[PDB]
Amino acid sequence: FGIAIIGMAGRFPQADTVQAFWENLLASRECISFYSDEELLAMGISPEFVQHPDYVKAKGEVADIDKFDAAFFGIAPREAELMDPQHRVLLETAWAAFEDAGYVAADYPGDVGIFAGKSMDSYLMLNLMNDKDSITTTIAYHLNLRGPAITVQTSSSTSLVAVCVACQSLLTWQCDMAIAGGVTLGPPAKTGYLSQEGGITAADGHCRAFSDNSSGFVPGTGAGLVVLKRVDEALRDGDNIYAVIKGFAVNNDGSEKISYTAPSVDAQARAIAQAQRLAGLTPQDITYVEAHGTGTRLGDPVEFSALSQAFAGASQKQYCALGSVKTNIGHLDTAAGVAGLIKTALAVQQGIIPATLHFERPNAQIDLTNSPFYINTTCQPWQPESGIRRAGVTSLGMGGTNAHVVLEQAPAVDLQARAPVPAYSILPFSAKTDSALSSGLARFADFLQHESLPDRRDLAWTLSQGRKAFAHRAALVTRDLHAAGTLLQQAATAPFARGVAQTQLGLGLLFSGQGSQYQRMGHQLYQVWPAYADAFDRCATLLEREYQLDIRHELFRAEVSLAQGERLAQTCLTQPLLFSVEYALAQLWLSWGITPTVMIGHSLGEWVAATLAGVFSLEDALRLVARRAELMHQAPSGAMLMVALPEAQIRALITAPLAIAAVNAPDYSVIAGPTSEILAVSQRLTEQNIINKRLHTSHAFHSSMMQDAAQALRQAFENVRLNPPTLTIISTVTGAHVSADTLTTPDYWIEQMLMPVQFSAALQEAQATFDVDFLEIGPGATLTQLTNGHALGDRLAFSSLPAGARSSDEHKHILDTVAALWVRGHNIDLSAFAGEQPRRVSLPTYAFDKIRYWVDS
Amino acid sequence: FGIAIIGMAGRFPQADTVQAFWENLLASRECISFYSDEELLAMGISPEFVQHPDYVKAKGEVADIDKFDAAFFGIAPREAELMDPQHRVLLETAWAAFEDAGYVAADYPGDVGIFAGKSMDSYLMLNLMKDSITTTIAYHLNLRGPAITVQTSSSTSLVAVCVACQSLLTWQCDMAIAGGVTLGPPAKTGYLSQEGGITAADGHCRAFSDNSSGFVPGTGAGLVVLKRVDEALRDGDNIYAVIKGFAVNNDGSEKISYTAPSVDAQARAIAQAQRLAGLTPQDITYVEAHGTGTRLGDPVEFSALSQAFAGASQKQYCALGSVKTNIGHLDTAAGVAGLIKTALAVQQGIIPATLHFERPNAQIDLTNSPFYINTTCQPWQPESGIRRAGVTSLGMGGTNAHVVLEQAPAVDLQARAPVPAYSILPFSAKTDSALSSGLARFADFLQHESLPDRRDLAWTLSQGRKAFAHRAALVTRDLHAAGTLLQQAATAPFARGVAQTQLGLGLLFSGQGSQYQRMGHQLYQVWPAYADAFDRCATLLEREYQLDIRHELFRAEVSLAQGERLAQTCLTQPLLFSVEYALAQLWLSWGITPTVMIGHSLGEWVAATLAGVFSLEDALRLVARRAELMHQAPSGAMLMVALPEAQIRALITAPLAIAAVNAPDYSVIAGPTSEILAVSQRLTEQNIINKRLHTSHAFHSSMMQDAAQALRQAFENVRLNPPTLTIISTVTGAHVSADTLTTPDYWIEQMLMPVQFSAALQEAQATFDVDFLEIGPGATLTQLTNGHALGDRLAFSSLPAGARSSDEHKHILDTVAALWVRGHNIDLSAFAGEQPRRVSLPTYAFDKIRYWVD
Repeated sequence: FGIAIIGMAGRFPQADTVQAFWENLLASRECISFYSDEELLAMGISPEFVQHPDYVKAKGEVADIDKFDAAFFGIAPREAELMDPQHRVLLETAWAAFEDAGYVAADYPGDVGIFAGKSMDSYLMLNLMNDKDSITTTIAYHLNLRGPAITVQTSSSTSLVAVCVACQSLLTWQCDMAIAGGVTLGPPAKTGYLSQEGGITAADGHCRAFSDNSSGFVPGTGAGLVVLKRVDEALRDGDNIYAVIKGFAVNNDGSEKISYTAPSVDAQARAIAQAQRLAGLTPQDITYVEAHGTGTRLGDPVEFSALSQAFAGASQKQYCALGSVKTNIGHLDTAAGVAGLIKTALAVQQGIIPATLHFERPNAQIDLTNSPFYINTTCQPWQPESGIRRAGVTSLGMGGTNAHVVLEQAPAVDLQARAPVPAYSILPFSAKTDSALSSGLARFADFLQHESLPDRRDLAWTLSQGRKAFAHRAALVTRDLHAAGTLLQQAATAPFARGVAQTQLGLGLLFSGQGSQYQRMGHQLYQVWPAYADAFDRCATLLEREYQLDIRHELFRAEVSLAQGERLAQTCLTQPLLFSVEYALAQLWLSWGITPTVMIGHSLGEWVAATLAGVFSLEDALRLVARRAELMHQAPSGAMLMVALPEAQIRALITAPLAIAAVNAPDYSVIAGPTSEILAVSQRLTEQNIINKRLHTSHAFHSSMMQDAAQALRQAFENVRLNPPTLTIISTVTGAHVSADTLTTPDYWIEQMLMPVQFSAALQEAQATFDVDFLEIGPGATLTQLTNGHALGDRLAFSSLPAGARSSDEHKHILDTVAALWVRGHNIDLSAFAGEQPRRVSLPTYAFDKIRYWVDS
Repeated sequence: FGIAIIGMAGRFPQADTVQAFWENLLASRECISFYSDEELLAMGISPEFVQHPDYVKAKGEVADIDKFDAAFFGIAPREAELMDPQHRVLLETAWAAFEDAGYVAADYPGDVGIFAGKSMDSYLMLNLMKDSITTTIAYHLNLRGPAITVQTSSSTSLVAVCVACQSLLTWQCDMAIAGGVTLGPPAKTGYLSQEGGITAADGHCRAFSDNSSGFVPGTGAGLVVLKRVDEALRDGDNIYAVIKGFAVNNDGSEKISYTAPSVDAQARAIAQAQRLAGLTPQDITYVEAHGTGTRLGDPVEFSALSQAFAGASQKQYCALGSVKTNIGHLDTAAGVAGLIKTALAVQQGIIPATLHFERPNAQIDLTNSPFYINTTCQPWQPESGIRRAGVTSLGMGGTNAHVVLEQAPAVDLQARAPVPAYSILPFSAKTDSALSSGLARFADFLQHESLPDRRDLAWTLSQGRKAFAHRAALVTRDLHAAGTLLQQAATAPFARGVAQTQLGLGLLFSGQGSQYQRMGHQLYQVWPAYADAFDRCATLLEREYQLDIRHELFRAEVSLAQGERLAQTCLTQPLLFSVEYALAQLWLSWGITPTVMIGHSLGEWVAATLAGVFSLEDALRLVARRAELMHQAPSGAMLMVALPEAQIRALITAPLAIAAVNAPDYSVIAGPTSEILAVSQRLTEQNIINKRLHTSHAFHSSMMQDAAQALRQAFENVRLNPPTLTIISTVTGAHVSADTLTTPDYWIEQMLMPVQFSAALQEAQATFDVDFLEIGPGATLTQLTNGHALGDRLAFSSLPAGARSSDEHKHILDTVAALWVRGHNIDLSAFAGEQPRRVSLPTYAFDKIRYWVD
């Protein structure tokens, strides 16, 4: 077993992330901010501390301690000014550490604990010129953590002891996931420290751990939290395990030392040997040790003496690296043990040991050459003779508390055996405000313009399953994560889905009809989606069993040619193949988490909207669509005509009592009848000078000449059993709603082949009684263009399938529609779109708003 | 299994110990102190706050928060004055809790953790008008396990117990101590109850009642000492209760606001604790609710209790109580106060009353629920045999701790072999004030009844108390007699005195004419080391002699005939050699290191035999041969003349000779009967004190050459050896060398030359300055020895002076007691009984030194 480190965050000196931290440690950067004398004559400090010989002007400062996004957590901007900036920075650090874990901990299945610590609440100093809250319960309140919210308060091992207490809670099953760390923060964010002679703080301004030039430490400020989980749960959940805490030990010195402010060799050696015994390991197996590494005159050889005593059982020489983050960022007081554990878990995961700064020679009392240790001066790759990068993190408090954590490597997860990544992926990005979404999209732009960048099934699944969906949201469908970075860099000029999400307790489903049918209709969605394949197989199995005409052969495997693209044009396989395609798209969207409030049809989409309402079943609908298709194939040939005029004007200028074929919009109408009475008469529109397009049709649907087509099948309707509707259809051949007897009567479908469709009158009615978006189900963008030409106020229509000639873009168009619908606010289950066996990765976290929440000094 | 609560301590309102708090709960006393205007103004609360009308003069008060025994902990007066009083009170409480556990935490086998909490530092406002608490305690108590300052809000103490149980169950420590503390500068303060506050406007926590108006803010300290239950049964600790299960969680945001509580979270904690406890809600017959008595808190706590207890089909089987009715809201110690009450209730079998409860709350319906609230203190006999309980503590930030708290498993009380007839009761303190008041506390303790087993009180006072400088010890056989003895400690007749180091101890092996019948008979049957040494001596003497040593002492009847029949010379020298060898092998079995070791005419043989010059077997082959030859020498006498030896030289003739120069006022003259009778008749008209020595053979006289002549035929080339231990010989009067003790004619000239015991004592006194311990059946070499120039040094007898022959077990234990009091390294754990167990006794009585910055 062991406790996996599945997520980490923190603000550090000259860093804001545990990746800017790691980029500073791989750069061997000194993150100590050296101030000028002129700077501190702005920040309320006395004019005598400046121009003093005992005063150093250095600290490791975190960046923005006054800034807080209170509106993210619901904190009013008057409770926020009465918060410790440690509370605020650890709120944002805990949200970031859970996002780095790939989780929202408010709705994690199991039980989630916070175990953190805090330095001196020196914000209370000016809050006075009387009390305050507990940090760990502010985190557990504002993030809905329902496990133990225990503040631990040892001195400078607070964060590693917090991690150890968290690991005990995980291993006694007090919680199922835990977040542990600490924070050192304070109003004098720009200050020196008066390094006194014989004092424990460095007069150099530089923490030189284990060096002969060691003057002390330099005080750093910082936050940091690690998200912890047991290793079998973290392995079965596919988490990003940085390192596995295999063993831990806390003890105290306890007056077996000279004074109270003394360190004890035997106590620290007890901690190191106890942690390595619980880790199931030996001192031979540890190849990096993050020491507490304070740089002090007196505690530097005590820690090395304890390390040598604990590692004395291994008779190998200089095999284990020894480091200290305090050379880079400074003594992080309380947060020192989580800065070291964050660095060491990063080093165990990555496999590179960063440099330990300011080292040329050992201490006088510390010999490295006969010891098992060396100190890296430059960044160093970490490949051990063992094969496993076991490590050790030591933190030591001023009152004698000694924590030691052993970090073995994460186990080998076997991902080349995984099934391949799907061809496209929605990348969903959501934020509580628009500024946070712009900055978060910038963060992933910077993240995705790196050469090291995750899987598209590992990403997108962390972006959906591991972030909470907020209102201001955006999405991208991509097949390449580099192009995703290129699109995100373009600064709100790119054509991805974007906009604030409303509730949308409803989506309308415009089941289209005969119009834009094509060659590879639904072939891409057949292979990738099992729901689409199972529904279209449900259609095709019945159709192959009953009728001689072949389905899954015309659409899929037959060649791309006019000889097949006009073999699909004839009515006997235009109707049932389009029914099967619209039915299978419908079952696909219903498997994606779509509730059709209103379903309308267009001369065939009623037949399939009917069987999503289940007024008569799928097999009976396939029979009564195929008989319907065949029985109008031997009807005499007719033509239609797109007369773009209002239907009152068309019926006021009608040549003879034929029937209108379609009433689609008040700039759009279809007239049909006998073929000669359509074309030979359509030359009077040339005298009108109004364009009259054609529908490329060899038959006259919805005209007054296919009465006999329905007269034969009038008997065929009355032997099958019909049902009342379940979902709210509105009928397009009445222009109004659907009652119980509206669909059940078989003569309604008989007159449905004769009467014009009032698609406009079923569209203004639909937007009146349902302020909804209109996802079009069908072969192309037929009904979507007419619906977006309609008078929809702040409402759009979307198409499931591309416009026919782009028949290879099905898997991109339907996923782009899913992206625009999810952005719009619909309840699309975006976890269906990710991959086969997905894993969580470390992505950029929420880009909180820097809002000044400071009182006065 | 679970985590045993093996000891506890605390200062509570109107209590200074856990026992003074349990008496308050069994007496159903409201421990809230109500002030006046003059008292609260004299403390210094500003008159605007007191002439506020909505201001309540009530508080639970610990008494002595300015008083610290710094010098017990090695703390300077300034370093103590700059401590938080919560640090100071919780140090004394931690020392007291380990004492109540029966341990010194510095000297425990495994490693020991502190997990405690603390309120806000209100004394830092006195400091301004760091030093974390667990590491301060871990320093001054030498704790070498995790020192973690657990800090939730009002759940702290119980959460700290939960974290301690985590550390114990995962084997991070072997025994832990956990609890917390609220107290601070405004010892006398009121709290300004407002409109709809969480604080009671009348000054009483009437928890779970109609008349509820909040809590009253108390102050207190408390720590329980925790240990895994298999170890705690193994080590004989007294277990109050076992912690079978525990649970901490938080509300989350699943409530109206941050100050709101939540039924679902507290029910989750209660059911999780009872699930990890391996129990069901039917088994839990007491519940210590959090019970603050506030308007939004009682119905939520009861709704959570009902929801977690909802699986039980019985009605009003479980008692429900809070301690805040008695003591108030202790705000950080709340939770260890309830756990202390509940662990006491679980161990004793008595549920204390909940105060001020007449009618249930309007939102609380007791009658259909599983809970009744006790108005009077009742016993606790569940329908099962075993008393399970539950302790709930709730923080102000959402944290909910619940602890399920089972009865300790029953030991077999009659199965132990019985208590030894006498016990040493060792008391020790760093100060004479602390030892005086700690003797007073055991006087009031032993003036109870149903007292602990005296083996167990002795065992806890020896192993379980640190041996300090100012000491006292009592050898008793009734604990009530011991309490009446300790009540008169000014006129005290027991061992008492400040202990110097006493690296050295002298061993005055006794003479020959100072024995009594049935000597060693107590120690033979009580002690195994005496029986082993005496049995090897006696099996040698019965292996080749007509005598039988075990018959003449332990079997044959007490009579005046045998009272001199063991006192002939033939069966007195080996008899006394065996008694003194067994007595010395008993004393060295008790941690005695002999530094010097000097004979008196026969004890020099056993001085050599303990040194290593002789094997025991070869020495006792020939001690009785020397006895045979002295009894074969015909006749003699000894008269004691109380005159210096140079003045003895005036009136001593050629045949009679000096035998023993024991003191400058004590001289023994040996010779024929009729001649010393004439010399005594010459001493008749001198009016000088003179008696006979009741023996018929004149040793170290002129009749001993024929008796010493056969010993030269003896010694049979025995495997002799130069000495190990420093013998100062009584024939030379000074130290003895490697060859000057081991020549076979040295014992011949020891049989003849006068004993220079007053010179051997004075040389030992000069060169070593040690307390002396007589080994032998009387005090004859004791008043001689401390009638000398002993500079603050005493001699001690290991056996009583003859007529007190039944008092051997009392006398030798009183000598052990006086030796331990003076400072000698007696181990007092060979004197406790067979299978001794730790018990709860009064703890250290820290003297009240007032340290205060303001």
